[PDB]
Amino acid sequence: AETLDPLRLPLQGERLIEASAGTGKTFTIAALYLRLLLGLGGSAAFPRPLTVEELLVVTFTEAATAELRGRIRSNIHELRIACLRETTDNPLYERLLEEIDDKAQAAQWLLLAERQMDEAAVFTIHGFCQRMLNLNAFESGMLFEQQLIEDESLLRYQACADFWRRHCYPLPREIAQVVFETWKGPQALLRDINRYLQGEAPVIKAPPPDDETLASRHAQIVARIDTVKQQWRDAVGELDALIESSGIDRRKFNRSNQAKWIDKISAWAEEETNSYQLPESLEKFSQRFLEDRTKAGGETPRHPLFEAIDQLLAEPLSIRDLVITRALAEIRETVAREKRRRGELGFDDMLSRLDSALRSESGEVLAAAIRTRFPVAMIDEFQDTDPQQYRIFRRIWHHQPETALLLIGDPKQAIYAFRGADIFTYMKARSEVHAHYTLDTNWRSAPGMVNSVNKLFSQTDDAFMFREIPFIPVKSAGKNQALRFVFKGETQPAMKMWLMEGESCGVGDYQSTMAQVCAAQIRDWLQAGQRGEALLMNGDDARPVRASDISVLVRSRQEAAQVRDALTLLEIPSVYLSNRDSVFETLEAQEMLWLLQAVMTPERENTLRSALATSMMGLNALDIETLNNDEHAWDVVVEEFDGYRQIWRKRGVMPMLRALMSARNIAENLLATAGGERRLTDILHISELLQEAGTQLESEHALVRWLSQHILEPDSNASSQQMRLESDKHLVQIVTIHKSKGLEYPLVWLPFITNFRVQEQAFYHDRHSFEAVLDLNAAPESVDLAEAERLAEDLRLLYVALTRSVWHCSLGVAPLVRRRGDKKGDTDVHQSALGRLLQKGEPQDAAGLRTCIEALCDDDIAWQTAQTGDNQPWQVNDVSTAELNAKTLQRLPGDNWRVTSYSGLQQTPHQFPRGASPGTFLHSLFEDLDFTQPVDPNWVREKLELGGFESQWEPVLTEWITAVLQAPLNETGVSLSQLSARNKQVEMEFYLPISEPLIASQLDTLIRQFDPLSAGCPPLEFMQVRGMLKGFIDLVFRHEGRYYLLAYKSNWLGEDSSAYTQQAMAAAMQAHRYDLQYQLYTLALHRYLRHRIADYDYEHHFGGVIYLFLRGVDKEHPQQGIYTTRPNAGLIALMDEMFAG
DNA sequence: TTTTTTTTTTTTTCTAATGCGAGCACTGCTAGCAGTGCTCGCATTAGATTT
Ligand SMILES: Nc1ncnc2c1ncn2[C@@H]1O[C@H](COP(=O)(O)OP(=O)(O)NP(=O)(O)O)[C@@H](O)[C@H]1O
Ligand SMILES: [Mg+2]
Repeated sequence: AETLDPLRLPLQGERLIEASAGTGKTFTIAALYLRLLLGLGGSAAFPRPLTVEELLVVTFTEAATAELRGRIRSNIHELRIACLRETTDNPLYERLLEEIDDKAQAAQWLLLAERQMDEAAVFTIHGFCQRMLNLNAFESGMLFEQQLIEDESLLRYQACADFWRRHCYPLPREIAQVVFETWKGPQALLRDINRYLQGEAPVIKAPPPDDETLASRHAQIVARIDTVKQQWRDAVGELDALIESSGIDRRKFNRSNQAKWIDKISAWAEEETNSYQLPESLEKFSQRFLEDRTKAGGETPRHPLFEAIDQLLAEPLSIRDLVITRALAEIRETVAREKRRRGELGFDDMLSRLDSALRSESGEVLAAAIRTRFPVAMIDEFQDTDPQQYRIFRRIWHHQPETALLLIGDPKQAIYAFRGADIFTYMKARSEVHAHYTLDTNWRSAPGMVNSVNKLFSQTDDAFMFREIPFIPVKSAGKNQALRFVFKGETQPAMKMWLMEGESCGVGDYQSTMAQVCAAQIRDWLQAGQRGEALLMNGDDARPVRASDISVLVRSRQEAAQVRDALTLLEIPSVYLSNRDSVFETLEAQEMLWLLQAVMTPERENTLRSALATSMMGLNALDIETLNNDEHAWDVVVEEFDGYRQIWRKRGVMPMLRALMSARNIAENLLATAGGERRLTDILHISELLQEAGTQLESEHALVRWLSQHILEPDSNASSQQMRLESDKHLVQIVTIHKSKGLEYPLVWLPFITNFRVQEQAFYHDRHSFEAVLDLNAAPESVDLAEAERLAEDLRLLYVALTRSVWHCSLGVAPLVRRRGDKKGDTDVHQSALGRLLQKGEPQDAAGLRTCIEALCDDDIAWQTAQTGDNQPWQVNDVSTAELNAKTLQRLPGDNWRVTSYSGLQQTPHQFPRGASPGTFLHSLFEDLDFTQPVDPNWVREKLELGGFESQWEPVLTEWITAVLQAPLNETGVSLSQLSARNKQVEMEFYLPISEPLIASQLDTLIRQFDPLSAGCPPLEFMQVRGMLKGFIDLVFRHEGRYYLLAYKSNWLGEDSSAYTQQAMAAAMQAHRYDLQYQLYTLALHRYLRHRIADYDYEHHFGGVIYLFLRGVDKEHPQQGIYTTRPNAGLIALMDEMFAG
């Protein structure tokens, strides 16, 4: 191992950089990034300078990714500024500038990089896999559009239930008994193998044969038990004489007990072998049991039956391993198949699919696709690495030239074993890499904390109990030498262990006492910092200890809740950063549901009363009592809820809840009440979720259905449903040890560091092959091999949790006993991670623990006994509130301007079906119809196929169309067939501006003056409108240099042709107010012609208006169906002037 | 193709480990009996993580 200098580090091949915590592993990423962008280092430099898009960086968490991206951006900016100024105030940038040959070109490259920083290739492992799969779906063999699912619990449980149905159902009742004894159902079966299903499959030690079915194992075990029973049956009488004759202590083996045991074993042997249960007395008659208890130098009773019983009881009889193996294969297969069917994908599935692709035949090509894309890749937090990830990284970047690979990690921090990560693969990689580099100095914390840690981990030799993980002392940097933490004028020791009092302490008592002590100490720190006494000082500078800089690191959820409850008992604000609880699980969700349910149907008194009596409203009991008696108050409430329903129907969801909160003053009363701030935040969050979900759901009742559904089954994994932060003020941050990786905290607490657990399951790694091995049998060898790794993981977790703090870290210590009996004897602290380092891995009593603590204590490490904290709430000095006033609006905004059409302002062929779609189809027919050619039957048949009407109309409709085309027109006698494509314009769209507001009264008067149809009808009624007017003219055509306007109408006036006469057509025009319609159309056409036609005249060039009633068109009567009307020129001129100004 | 009624609640783990109490065989002390060492059985209590 060599000391590391970022400028001199060569970037070629594989390089491993390992160092202790807070030594600047992450900080070196930025320096290496800058070196890569500029291509600095000469011999140690990359052969060619690279771009932002060609550097890969892989981090463990998303937050770390964002942090690193931002910091790289900042560093690029600062280095560019330095290159432009040729001077800088930082030593790293100064050395870089000394190394740079040309500074102008360097600044140019840095500028390009800064501009491309949006495309920085900084991902996590799962994001990198997903992105490489999507960018190379062709080589990998995936689909081009893949979906992402975060939670596979439902698919997994469904596959397990399918396995159960297929296998456990057909079984006979006798094998079914044995299966039912082990697992009650698929729910319990999934619980055992849930961990093994996730990630790579575990090698099973001593797997059953492939052809062995359940019935074969059952028959084998039944045969063994039958043999033992028969051997007992044959020797049921000789054993008494054998035991009596031979010499064995009868104090250990009483004659009455012997007779009882013989009777029980005989009764069991005569019993039919229905189940695998064996009596306990067989343990007494084992050869080893007899050999253990016998006279010194005396005859020992020995019989072949005893040897048979000893061989039988040596290993448990069960079908567990076979069923577990079959399920572990079949459920995984089924899940993969279903996910392939739906075209979905998951994180573990992403990694496994990329690995499979690289391992397949085409993967070689895929390898180049990833290798050419990312020449250099830097993996951070490499200690947490799965075998899949290392296989991928090796396959891609092992031996190819012109491609570097930088592995940065600390094995002492490998704490994600539970998540599939492995330390043994890290050590494999460490063996496979030749070069090693190290960081010497700690830049994170005060020199006190560094010395404390160095002293605590130097107690024993090979503290981390792995030969490949040697511990060495680290040295603090010169910048932090001044750091101190002063409490009440006295400098506190860097690390303080709070020892609990007593000999034997239970787990629950330990948790309660330490939670209380931590709460009391945090309260004292806050009280002393509020008066400016307690200060975190860097030399002369200082600052008080806010409730934010204090962090409490916990291992489990229940632990964090135990901390938070006691911490809130002292009225101290705190928040738990690892909280995955869902909002809908709170009571506010239920209250909001009751409120919506009452608003929906205020008629029902029960639902309304239930919604009123919620804590959210804040009514008392006397309020509800008086309100259940007075009818007027109840009626007023019903009325306001009915109005809320109207608001809810019209404006949506959030407006209704907002009006309710305003009228009932819910927000003010909640903020006034103690604790109501969290309540109001949850209410607002639920309101936002309800609005988001009500946008998509069109029905109002569907939203209540959706809310009840979500309340019934809250999804904790959902990100949107995560509970928001209570307040933006200072909060004590409770964070788990795993989530605290790579972070930093001024003051740190570890209330329950001593607490541990013993691993019962047998899952370990072979010391030779370094492969994950699951032993479905409970052989104690496997259990010991697993417990050793558990202890190593606990030691690494302890190291991680200790290296977080900067100024001060406290931690609880107690003589924790995990065994009920022999509490007076040795404690179980030695098994705990911290205890093993305090007692040098030697079991001791409480006095021994206290003496070891006292011996360990020095200037940096001080111990104090833990006592019950004083129950006094933290007092916070309130602050006066200044005068507050909201602004008001002097000028109201105007909605006068708008764009409207005629519809907004207004607001056998005879037996043919009618409607909106039939009318649109009839119009679309003429839209693309050629008038100069006869109708084609195939075209009409195709249009009837499109519309879906009966083909029976096809012979008739064609004829009807010709009746339209050949029908004559106004006295000029124009036939629609006579119109060439040059003299026609179909569906012309027009825009007509209306500058002054259009008043219905000021127009209706003129229209009545110049048109009798308006005089017959009542006055026009519509609101003032200023803006534009849109419209679509059906047809415009010119004949004999005279223009016309044609409008199609398919309204079914009547059943007979008499309803299509002149008077009836005029009546229909007056009824549907087509008068104003054609008047506006004429104004539009007049303006368009005046614009386009040079030397235009209304009387000369205009020809009138023609309404064509399709169904009215009949060959028998020329007048029926067509209507012709010419607006007065004076009306047109006055209307134009009105609309113009 | 016509129509009437009615309002309330119920459940909750399991395994394991020990402490004591009762019974008994052995055995040493002054043939029986008290101590002792032991052992089985019933009741009581503790604990069950982490992206
Ligand atoms: N060369 C340096 N000069 C100045 N400060 C540094 C230097 N290297 C690291 N630091 C500071 O040291 C602190 C922690 O460094 P960091 O890069 O997080 O190391 P680390 O290996 O990531 N710690 P961890 O993530 O827990 O393993 C930060 O405040 C950095 O600014
Ligand atoms: Mg880091």
